[PDB]
Amino acid sequence: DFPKGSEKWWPFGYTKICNASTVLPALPKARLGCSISSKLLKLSEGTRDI
Repeated sequence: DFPKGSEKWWPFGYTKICNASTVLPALPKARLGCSISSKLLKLSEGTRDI
């Protein structure tokens, strides 16, 4: 929640914490990646090397 005194936010986020007048909590960084799916991964026991 915004503290009582003011409700203000940046329409496209922000990258620095200390700005012209105040200090904001950091935003989490973007989650990027991918995944692979195939039948060779059906492995139930023993030593497995992929």
